[PDB]
Amino acid sequence: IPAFHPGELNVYSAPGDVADVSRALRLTGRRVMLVPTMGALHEGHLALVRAAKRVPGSVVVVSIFVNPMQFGAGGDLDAYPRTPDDDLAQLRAEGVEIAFTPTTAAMYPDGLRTTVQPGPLAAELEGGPRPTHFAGVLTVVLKLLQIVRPDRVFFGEKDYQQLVLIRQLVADFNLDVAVVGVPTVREADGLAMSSRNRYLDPAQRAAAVALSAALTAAAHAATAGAQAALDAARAVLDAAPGVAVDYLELRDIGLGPMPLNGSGRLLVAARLGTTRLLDNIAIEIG
Amino acid sequence: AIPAFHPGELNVYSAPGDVADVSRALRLTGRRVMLVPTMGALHEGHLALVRAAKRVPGSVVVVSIFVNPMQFGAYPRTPDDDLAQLRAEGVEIAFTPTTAAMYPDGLRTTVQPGPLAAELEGGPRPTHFAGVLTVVLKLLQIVRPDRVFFGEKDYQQLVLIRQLVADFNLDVAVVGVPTVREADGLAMSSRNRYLDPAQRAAAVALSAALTAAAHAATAGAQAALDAARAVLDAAPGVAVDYLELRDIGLGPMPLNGSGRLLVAARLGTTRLLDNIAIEIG
Ligand SMILES: Nc1ncnc2c1ncn2[C@@H]1O[C@H](COP(=O)(O)CP(=O)(O)OP(=O)(O)O)[C@@H](O)[C@H]1O
Ligand SMILES: Nc1ncnc2c1ncn2[C@@H]1O[C@H](COP(=O)(O)CP(=O)(O)OP(=O)(O)O)[C@@H](O)[C@H]1O
Ligand SMILES: CC(C)(CO)[C@@H](O)C(=O)[O-]
Ligand SMILES: [Mg+2]
Ligand SMILES: [Mg+2]
Repeated sequence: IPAFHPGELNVYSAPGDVADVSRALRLTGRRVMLVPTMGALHEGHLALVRAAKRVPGSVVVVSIFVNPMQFGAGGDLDAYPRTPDDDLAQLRAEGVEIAFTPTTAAMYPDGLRTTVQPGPLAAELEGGPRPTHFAGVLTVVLKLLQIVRPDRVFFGEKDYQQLVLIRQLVADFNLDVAVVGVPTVREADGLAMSSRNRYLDPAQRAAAVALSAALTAAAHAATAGAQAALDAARAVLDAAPGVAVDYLELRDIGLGPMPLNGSGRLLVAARLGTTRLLDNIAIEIG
Repeated sequence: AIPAFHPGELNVYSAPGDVADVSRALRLTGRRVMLVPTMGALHEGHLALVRAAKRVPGSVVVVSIFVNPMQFGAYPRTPDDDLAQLRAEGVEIAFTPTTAAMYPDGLRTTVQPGPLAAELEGGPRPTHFAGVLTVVLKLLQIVRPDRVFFGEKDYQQLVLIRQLVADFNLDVAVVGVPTVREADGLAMSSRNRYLDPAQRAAAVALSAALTAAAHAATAGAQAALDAARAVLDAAPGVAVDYLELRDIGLGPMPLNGSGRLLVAARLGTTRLLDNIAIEIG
């Protein structure tokens, strides 16, 4: 067991160190909670941390690892925001006891060898133009789950397709962990918090409110049916200056091979300049 | 409530959730869970895996019996007899799930093996090892054993499972068990039942070629290869698919040192495989 200081933030980079500490804690009765992140922490991540912290007898592990495998090109990987010092400052302020910060070499000593092949959902929506993105996400999450062996793992609803794919991973591989989805944290005007929001200039920040406005308009319009909901959302997006919609789709909640029937999810992706923003909302039809 | 478990008896569970709960409960009580994955039709080869698991102090042996559709190209079943053999061996847990219980959502998320899966046995069956690693990963997650046992006869399968464990950071020890052989050296295999007399006599060439190579190896890699090739060339009706010397992880064989020699051949409609440790020099 590496040194562990209860009540303080303990940072471990070696997978073996966090694995040993987690096992030891689990053996003494504490329930290990895992919050996987790629760093650049904001209030949305803190909500995941808080959800984890409130589980009785919990010890929280926040992993910070910008996973190369889920980036389609080195350019995107190099562009990903990195603010390590602020991240750890936020974790200490939150009372987090463990941050797991592995190196790329420790996670991929053999490059891409055995990997996770997601189901068909990975080739749609976000996966359409980025066919290997979700295999990258599921492979790293599977590894993080095996290293930490948490009782529960927390993900934000903002990246809803990712959340669904992780539930598929857990069910399909018989993983003994509970997946907890946490509601999206939003700015005062409705904008979904995201590390990519820092790339919106003042005008784009103003126009970006259209995504959340379109989704909530659609959710209330839905009493009149799917067409009314989608058209309300389209009208709001169309009134927004400089917002180029990638997709706007209403799907069954599992996003799978099932038609929309009562409870659904409305998902949107749009570009403001070079920044691609995502958002989604629960929708009840009729 | 945890399902019933009667020590010293053969406890059979078909529900993944059930064997998962019992295994977890037993691990807590001071037992080390050993997993032996099988597809039924048990013979002495499987029994060697079972005995290997039983030897571990404090062991509780879990033998899974599941004909995995995913590893078949897109099979003998003797349930009662298999369970009798396990009972005779002192095995306490048999896990016998249905295809629907293992694949409730069909093939959705699966394991994609590294490039080794496309070589050797992967040539004729390119989706075979994805099927194997997917079901083995699931069995490891359901049973959570301390050690998992596989026969060295399927060496490439053994190596790919070692890759799976390392690559996904699985906390389990993979144990390779030496190949059980008939008196003349033929690796035991359920498929040997298909060989007619002439084919069964010719089939001794695989093991004879490997052992000849292992001993010829003091003279170098080429000598080992040529010796094995000569033995196979002395047998009629043996269509060699491959004869390769690789390092122990199945990469390229080093200048000298340890390695593995693998062979596969077709005798009529039956494909046979075998392999052996080789020390070069
Ligand atoms: N506004 C928000 N509310 C709740 N959870 C959020 C959130 N934004 C992100 N998350 C969650 O935080 C976890 C880590 O995601 P990250 O990609 O590290 C941050 P990000 O805000 O999504 O940056 P990004 O826009 O560059 O992808 C995910 O489970 C994600 O869904
Ligand atoms: N002769 C042998 N010695 C040791 N282990 C063996 C063995 N033959 C098979 N095994 C092991 O038994 C397990 C189950 O493999 P199976 O394919 O189900 C049996 P099989 O005898 O190889 O049948 P087959 O001829 O239909 O391929 C594997 O771990 C395999 O390597
Ligand atoms: C789940 C995750 C931490 C895997 O790297 C990443 O995809 C993210 O930030 O959501
Ligand atoms: Mg994200
Ligand atoms: Mg076999």
